[PDB]
Amino acid sequence: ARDITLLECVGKGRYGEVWRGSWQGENVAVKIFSSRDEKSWFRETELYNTVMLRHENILGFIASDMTSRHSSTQLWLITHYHEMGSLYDYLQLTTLDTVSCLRIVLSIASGLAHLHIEIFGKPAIAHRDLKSKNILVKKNGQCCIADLGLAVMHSQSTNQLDVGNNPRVGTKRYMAPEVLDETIQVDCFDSYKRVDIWAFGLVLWEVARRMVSNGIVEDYKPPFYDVVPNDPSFEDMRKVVCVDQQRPNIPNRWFSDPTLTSLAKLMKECWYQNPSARLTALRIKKTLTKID
Amino acid sequence: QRTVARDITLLECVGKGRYGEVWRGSWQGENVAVKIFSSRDEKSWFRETELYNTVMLRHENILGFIASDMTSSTQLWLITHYHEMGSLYDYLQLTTLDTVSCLRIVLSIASGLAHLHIEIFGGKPAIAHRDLKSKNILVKKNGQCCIADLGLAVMHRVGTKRYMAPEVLDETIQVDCFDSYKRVDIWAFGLVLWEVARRMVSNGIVEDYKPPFYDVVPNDPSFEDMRKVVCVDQQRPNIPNRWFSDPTLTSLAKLMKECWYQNPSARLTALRIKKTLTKID
Ligand SMILES: COc1cc(-c2cncc(-c3ccc(C4CCN(C)CC4)cc3)c2C)cc(OC)c1OC
Ligand SMILES: COc1cc(-c2cncc(-c3ccc(C4CCN(C)CC4)cc3)c2C)cc(OC)c1OC
Ligand SMILES: COc1cc(-c2cncc(-c3ccc(C4CCN(C)CC4)cc3)c2C)cc(OC)c1OC
Ligand SMILES: COc1cc(-c2cncc(-c3ccc(C4CCN(C)CC4)cc3)c2C)cc(OC)c1OC
Repeated sequence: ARDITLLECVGKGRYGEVWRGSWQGENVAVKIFSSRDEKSWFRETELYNTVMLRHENILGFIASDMTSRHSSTQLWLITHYHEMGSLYDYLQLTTLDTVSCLRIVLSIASGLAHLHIEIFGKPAIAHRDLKSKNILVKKNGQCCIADLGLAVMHSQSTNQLDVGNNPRVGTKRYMAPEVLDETIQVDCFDSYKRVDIWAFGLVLWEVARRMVSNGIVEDYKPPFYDVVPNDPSFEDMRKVVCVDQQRPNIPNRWFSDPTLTSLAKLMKECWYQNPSARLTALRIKKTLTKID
Repeated sequence: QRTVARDITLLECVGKGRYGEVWRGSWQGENVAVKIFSSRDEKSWFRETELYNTVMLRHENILGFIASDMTSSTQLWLITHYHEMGSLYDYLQLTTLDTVSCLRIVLSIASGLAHLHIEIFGGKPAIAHRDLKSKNILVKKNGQCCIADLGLAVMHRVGTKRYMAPEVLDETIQVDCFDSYKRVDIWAFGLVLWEVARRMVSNGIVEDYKPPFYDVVPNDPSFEDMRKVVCVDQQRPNIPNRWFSDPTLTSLAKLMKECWYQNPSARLTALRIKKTLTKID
């Protein structure tokens, strides 16, 4: 049974479209890529061939297809479906308690450490476009990371670095200083893990804002909402992050709450301009496991 | 908002080997060919899929792409048009040719190969096949052939040893020059032309089907077996006396010799082979 019914569009953008569909009686998500993003479809397909990629905090693969008749080509990725949508969607109109906030951020840290750490199997993987729209919320209150179209793979065992062929760059708002100033060391796998850590810090900030303490919570805002235009350019982001050395502000009410005080410390250790100074995904996971 | 019928019935296995399996299958009442990749040959699915993701080749003498499917182990399928007559290798075992059929076969292969080789601007990158042989050519009902298997193809697993050019066997191939890969294909084309020409009847005479170098290497030749024949002794396939009574086989012997020069830069181009074949008969 291979047949799929497309039922409703849950997303349309430059990337193409995502549909909720039905397959063997279950909801599935069906991404139809834009022709402009053909290199992402192939990269994501290479990533999902990985033996041991499957993980509770990585979006589960079902199938990938490239189909063509005559001069047109369709590119399909079929995954498990998450009715609750993306973390971006979820944070807009939900506040969190301590337990739910830590469950979300530990789950993301768990998925990211799973990507970053080689299994001797699965190569080490850097995501390169981590952000709240590329994280889905599951009914158990954990998240899963999505969109492996820009991912970098590395094997320490065979000294192989696979940066792939994709002129796509990460989401501008979430780019690390070394991406925005284009000094990043492109032939160095660790460089790409460190870009993920920067973006993780920004996602931590977005989530923490939505955790209630002492009857106070912040409204949902995207990173750098206060310092860049609504639809920021590459240069707008370079200005604030690299020229102005800006980082998201920590609300002072966080310092009254031990959990938010711990998270503020953890997101600052993701935001060093010096990429070597940033925490590892494993260290972040261990720290969040210790926090209550 | 719409049904996507992806179910492909696998009806009969038409090929099994180190590559995996090929099946005749059915989609929506329509025959398709389904190549199911072995783990051994997984990189061939990725290379061909990357090529078709870059350029959707469409040509009467190139096997028609339908789909690349990956299903979670991982199953990798390549789906193409189905040619019920099977491969040129299969076809030549039993079938003899007349002048018209022989020329139609070899001009159709040259047409496909020139299409791969040529860069078109606005179009397609230049493509070298890197495993051209009679098992990678399918026969169509209209008497033309199509070139199959772009799993080793390069745009601008090793080739089948029996068909490797001398510069591949002696490792002198100029790997920095894309033209080097075009010249390796032309060598293999000349061996295919010899295989076909042997089956063309003239004056009541035909040769039995044999693969290239059948009389000078073992059934399953080593790399070294091939290097000694092709590079050290500089042997070439035998041209039988009987061909020189037949004007078509006389022209085809000249053509195949111009594909087999030791110096890769002396070999004819696919475009010049086409021009030569349009002036025979
Ligand atoms: C993969 O292969 C096969 C596919 C199909 C098939 C099935 N549904 C829809 C389509 C289709 C419709 C419309 C467009 C275009 C039309 C113009 N513009 C508006 C952009 C969109 C593209 C595609 C096709 C091509 C049929 C086949 O055989 C009959 C195939 O071959 C086995
Ligand atoms: C990020 O990337 C991928 C995501 C998905 C995916 C999987 N489950 C659920 C969804 C979803 C459902 C529903 C909403 C709602 C949100 C609020 N409002 C009601 C509008 C709609 C949002 C999101 C998506 C988008 C599939 C993908 O590929 C098949 C993705 O690409 C890898
Ligand atoms: C995912 O997988 C397989 C799919 C198919 C297949 C089956 N029905 C219809 C289609 C179809 C084609 C094209 C459109 C177009 C229409 C307009 N345009 C602007 C957007 C999209 C829609 C639908 C396809 C591609 C066949 C398969 O096997 C032969 C598949 O598996 C490999
Ligand atoms: C070379 O490579 C590929 C070839 C094909 C392919 C396409 N049409 C038809 C065939 C075929 C059908 C039938 C027979 C035989 C069966 C027994 N009978 C006694 C004579 C006839 C042989 C061959 C094949 C093998 C598909 C591929 O991929 C999907 C290939 O790989 C790219």
